[PDB]
Amino acid sequence: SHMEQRILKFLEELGEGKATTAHDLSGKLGTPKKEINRVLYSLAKKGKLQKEAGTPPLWKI
Amino acid sequence: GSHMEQRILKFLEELGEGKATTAHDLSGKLGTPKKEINRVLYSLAKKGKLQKEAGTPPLWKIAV
Amino acid sequence: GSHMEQRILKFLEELGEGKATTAHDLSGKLGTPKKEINRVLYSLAKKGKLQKEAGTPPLWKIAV
Amino acid sequence: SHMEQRILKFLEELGEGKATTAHDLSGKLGTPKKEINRVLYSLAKKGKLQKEAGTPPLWKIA
DNA sequence: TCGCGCGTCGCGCG
DNA sequence: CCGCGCGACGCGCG
Repeated sequence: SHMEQRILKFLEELGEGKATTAHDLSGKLGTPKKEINRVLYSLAKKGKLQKEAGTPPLWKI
Repeated sequence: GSHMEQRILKFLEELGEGKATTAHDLSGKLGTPKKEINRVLYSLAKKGKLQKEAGTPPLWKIAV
Repeated sequence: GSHMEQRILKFLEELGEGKATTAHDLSGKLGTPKKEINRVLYSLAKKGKLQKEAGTPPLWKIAV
Repeated sequence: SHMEQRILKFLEELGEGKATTAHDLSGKLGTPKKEINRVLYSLAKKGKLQKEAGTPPLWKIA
């Protein structure tokens, strides 16, 4: 998918143990946050992304 | 100056030259409430160290 | 807006006294998206016009 | 709500065509101004209070 | 033209 | 124990 790959490549250009927030990616890609989270949690359903607790939640691998 | 000032200053510097960011962003990356960040941000602008461009939210960068 | 506020308040009136209904129910009866239904519900609660009871889903009744 | 009554009764005692400021209500009632305003704008939500422009804004009963 | 109310928001939910 | 309202907000204020 489109958002899926954008979000993946971005994370790789951040680091391995590095994680970011949805809101961050929302402004770093100019796409609505409700949308980022939708694709974030979706990528989780595929084992491509790992979510780590917090408010807001953090996203990596 | 204080701890918060130095912290925010080194942060903005390590972004480039004509780069900017928001209080919200700093609040998250410094693990500090946003009211405090804004307290220091506007204070630094009063010392000519920081420059603020309009917007909602406002953007912040090093003063030229 | 204050249109829905009436459609709902009126629907809640006929519901009797002390009888609470859900947002999902209203969504059907009023042919309105649950989201807009909830927006107005929580808004009215703030206006002290509506009272909300715990549960899943939450129940809604005329306040006081 | 506990505050809403206090503020209302005061604006009732004030007068119909009369308007006071949040900064004043804060002083009379001994309530931090933030709370006064917090309630003021809330009461304006419920159509109980009417706000008319100015710096500071003026407040009266609907 | 100090006006200020302002809290959190975590939300992924189909 | 799907609960979801969620956007307004720019706020720094002594």
